[PDB]
Amino acid sequence: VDVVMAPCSPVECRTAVVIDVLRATSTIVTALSNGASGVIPVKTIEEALEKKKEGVLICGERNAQKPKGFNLGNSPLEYRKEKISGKTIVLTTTNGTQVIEKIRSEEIIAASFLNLSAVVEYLKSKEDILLVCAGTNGRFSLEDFLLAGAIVKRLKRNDLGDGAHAAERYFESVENTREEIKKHSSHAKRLISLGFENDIEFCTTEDLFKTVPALVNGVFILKE
Amino acid sequence: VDVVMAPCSPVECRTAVVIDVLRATSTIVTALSNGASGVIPVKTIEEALEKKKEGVLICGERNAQKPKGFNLGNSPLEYRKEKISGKTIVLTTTNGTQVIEKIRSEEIIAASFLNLSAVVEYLKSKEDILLVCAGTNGRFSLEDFLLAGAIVKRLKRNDLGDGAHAAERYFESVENTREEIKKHSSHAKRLISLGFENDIEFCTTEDLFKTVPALVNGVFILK
Repeated sequence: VDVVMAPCSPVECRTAVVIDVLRATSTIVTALSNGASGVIPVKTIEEALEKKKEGVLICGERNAQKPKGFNLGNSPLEYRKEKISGKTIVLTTTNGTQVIEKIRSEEIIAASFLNLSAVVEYLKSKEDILLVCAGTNGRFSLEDFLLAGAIVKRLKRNDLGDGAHAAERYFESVENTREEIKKHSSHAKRLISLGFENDIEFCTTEDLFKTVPALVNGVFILKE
Repeated sequence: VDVVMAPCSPVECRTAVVIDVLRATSTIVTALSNGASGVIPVKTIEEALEKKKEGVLICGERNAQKPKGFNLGNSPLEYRKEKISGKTIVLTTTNGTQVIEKIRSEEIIAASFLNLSAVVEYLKSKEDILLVCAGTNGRFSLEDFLLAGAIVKRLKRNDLGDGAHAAERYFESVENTREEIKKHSSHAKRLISLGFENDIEFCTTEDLFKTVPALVNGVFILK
């Protein structure tokens, strides 16, 4: 129904969709689609390190790179079945849990281009929807806004909030998602500079998965 | 160079432009353009009332309506020269000071469609520009975003941040500003329902003024 970019105060809705396309929600979707038991978003590197135990992998990034002592970084390509099947993923990224903590909703799901059609189908029967973009370092995230616009366009609703309308209009101006993000996203440029251009291509590849991660008691999981 | 909508933490930049089109910055521009000595942003109604004294007018809104005890509301049409010329305007709006507090910049100006061209001309020689949209009650503000996009398109810089690129593309999709806002801005629709339709038309009128309000040590003035 509406889109918010990096909210500052608690946002209320019935159905919330978390978007951190350049990797975070793409990592969440990829990990769960490849067998991970669950993905637990955590705020700091320190607390992430305190959660080490058998069957658990400490993952994430800061400055887009894997922190010292961690198992995996925040590149979705690292989350292969042979590496994370049956494991619980403790994930801490730059946006920590900033977005999640401000969401006051009955349901919270994770979206990326990777599972876009599944997300759209799930949302068609939902009311009071808020697409919550995490943003980049508290700034506007082009890739998050683009995914939000793609979703809005396909929900075909008529009660669009300012954010949803702006996102849809922006989406309509895009000729090619991949090219658009590589050329105009600041975070995408940072990722490319660090050798992660492959991540941008993977993260913008639509529908490689048909899953819809749900946040249940602080853990993103797959459920019926 | 970039656009931010209702920032949460302090944003640092060399040059900042505050945007609260539906009234706040339109009121600030209108007031100074009509003779006001300055416009002082104030946080609470309690504080605004205390500053009452000869030569000062207490103005602002809460729920878009003029608070009890106040001289003027937040309708730019109220700031006529015959009423405010030479007086200091104490202005408190819903989240006015909260937004200004997030701007870590030595150079802060206010913009509206009312002084669009003057603002663009002012920014021509400016580097590291951040257009700060106030937003409405924590939500995205279409009218602020549209003005930001209009400014970005006029500057034609070779370095746009994510927000500026999105705002520019959005601006390019709009054929008519007044109709776009009346049809798609939740806040504009609320204002219309409260009887402020004239404000929507006035605030989206381009270049009625050629002034550029500057926040100088807590007070918006015309250098």
